Amino acid sequence: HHHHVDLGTENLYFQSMEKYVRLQKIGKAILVKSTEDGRQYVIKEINISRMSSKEREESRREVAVLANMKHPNIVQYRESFEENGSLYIVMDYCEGGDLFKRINAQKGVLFQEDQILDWFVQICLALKHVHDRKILHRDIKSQNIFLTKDGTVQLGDFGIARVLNSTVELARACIGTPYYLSPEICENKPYNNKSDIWALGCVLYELCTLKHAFEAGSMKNLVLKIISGSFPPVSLHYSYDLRSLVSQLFKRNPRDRPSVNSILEKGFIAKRIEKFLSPQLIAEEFCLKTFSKFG
Amino acid sequence: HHHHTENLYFQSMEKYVRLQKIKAILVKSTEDGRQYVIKEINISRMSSKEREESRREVAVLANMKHPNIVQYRESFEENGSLYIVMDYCEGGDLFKRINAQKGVLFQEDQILDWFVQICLALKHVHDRKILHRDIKSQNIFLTKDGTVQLGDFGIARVLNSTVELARACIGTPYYLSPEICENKPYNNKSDIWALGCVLYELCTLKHAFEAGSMKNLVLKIISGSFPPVSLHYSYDLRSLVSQLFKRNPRDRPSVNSILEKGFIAKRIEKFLSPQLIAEEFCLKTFSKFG
Ligand SMILES: Cc1nc(N)sc1-c1ccnc(Nc2cccc([N+](=O)[O-])c2)n1
Ligand SMILES: Cc1nc(N)sc1-c1ccnc(Nc2cccc([N+](=O)[O-])c2)n1
Ligand SMILES: [Cl-]
Ligand SMILES: [Cl-]
Ligand SMILES: [Cl-]
Repeated sequence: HHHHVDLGTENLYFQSMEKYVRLQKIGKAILVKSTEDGRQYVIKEINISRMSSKEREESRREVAVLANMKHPNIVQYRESFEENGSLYIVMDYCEGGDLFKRINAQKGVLFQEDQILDWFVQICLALKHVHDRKILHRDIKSQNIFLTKDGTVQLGDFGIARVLNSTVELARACIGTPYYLSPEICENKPYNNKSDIWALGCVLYELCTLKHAFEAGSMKNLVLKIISGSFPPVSLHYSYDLRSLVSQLFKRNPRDRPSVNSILEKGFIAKRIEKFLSPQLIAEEFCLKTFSKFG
Repeated sequence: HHHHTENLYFQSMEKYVRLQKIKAILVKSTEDGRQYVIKEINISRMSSKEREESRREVAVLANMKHPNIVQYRESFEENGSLYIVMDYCEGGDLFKRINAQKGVLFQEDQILDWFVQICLALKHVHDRKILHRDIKSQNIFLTKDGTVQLGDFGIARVLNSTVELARACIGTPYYLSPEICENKPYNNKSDIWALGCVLYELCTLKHAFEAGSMKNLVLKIISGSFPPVSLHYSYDLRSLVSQLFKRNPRDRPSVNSILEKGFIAKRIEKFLSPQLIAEEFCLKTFSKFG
């Protein structure tokens, strides 16, 4: 080809023949049906063709991490494929929709504490699985937490990250949803596991109040409110344990926020874990495996 | 009955009124107002296998009788649950008794008189090849007259090591043996480790193995390193504590070997009649044959 996008530069990857029919956008995300057996899945599309060499090697690294992750409270990965300059990730469809919608469907009626806590413990178990492996999740949001047909909570897998840039996170938040921005990101400090904990706190607060903790009339004032750490208090009819946990997740200094392992060690949360994980999984993930930044 | 089983069991008409949770429940008989404890086990959501094993466990509980084991009164089944009725020990649990010292150490004679009673109870269970998954200070009680009783609920005919580890990561982890930490088989000597934890609590008013996380607790237990007992306790007692915390199960003494140590043996007569001594130590044989 006498050239001066060369042909044969499109990447092709596939692991199976299964074909999917597009039904609908749902957010990025597409609802599909398999032509094999009519089962529904969600596909996330990422453009690849306009990435550098480096960015493609990092996306490949991210997908391999997604592809190996398995936990009952994380959306289950099915396969991926590449064609036409995009990467596509296929995952299971959660028939109960996202928590964002579930919160709005209350139309102002507050959830019972036992429901808030049963959902919350599941989100914590998922996040433990991610954080134990030293993976950051950039997308702990009520729009990225889903319910299965039997009511099980699943954290969206898409959004995991091996490392995150603070300027880029801040920019993404101006453009998309800003409600989960941590103080440290607002001050251009490193994104860390406690920044995930802040976002977890935002989700918990949404579940307690049906509202975002940090809202304001402008992006710039939203940033100042987040740094000040001042939010409308949760209803006093919720237990002291729950109200106090909300306050701890919103500590201004990351190192004062509890780790997800520490949250799960609080008695009123710990006593629920047994409903959600098998003895084998409890033993393996709380006791027998070792996790470290050393390899 | 055109389509597209609940069992009922009782042994007496006696009715009980719920007073308070203490799934153990404090109840009063409507007959004479005497207090009892009832443990409720849900049965309707068990498999075939699990129900056959629960029934086997309750039959073992129901036939057990010893002055230092909480006395089984009766059981009944209704509404998809099994209920076990036992005596209420008015003095409460040893856990509370230990905390009530508010840092004041027990006299060695008091430690040993309690300890011998726990050992006699555990001998009775172990002689019959029964494991006890719940040798804990929260499951050892004092009667109104000060007699020590090991809680019966918690006996087991076999125990799964993964399940025991899981239960500990969720409930109390302070009694976990090194072998269970390494996911190796639960055995009689694992009960001996837990007996050692109770003895240590009685000697120091603290747990032998504490840590800032479940994961680090596991590492401390395997290392076998614990704060030494006060040197004002006898050499006999301090040396016994060390033997019960041997890392390898087979190096821990059997409960029969513990009862044979002179400073313990001389107390047995206060707690068992001659007939019971002869029967427990000399005459009734048990064997894994079958
Ligand atoms: C991973 C993911 N990203 C989205 N965007 S949606 C989505 C996803 C994944 C699994 N299941 C679902 N279920 C679902 C059902 C109904 C509605 C919505 N929703 O995002 O408004 C989501 N959605
Ligand atoms: C078998 C049993 N399981 C319980 N849980 S409590 C219990 C039991 C059995 C016999 N007697 C008692 N007495 C008692 C009295 C007072 C306080 C407590 N307590 O465990 O806080 C227990 N408790
Ligand atoms: Cl964490
Ligand atoms: Cl051994
Ligand atoms: Cl033994």
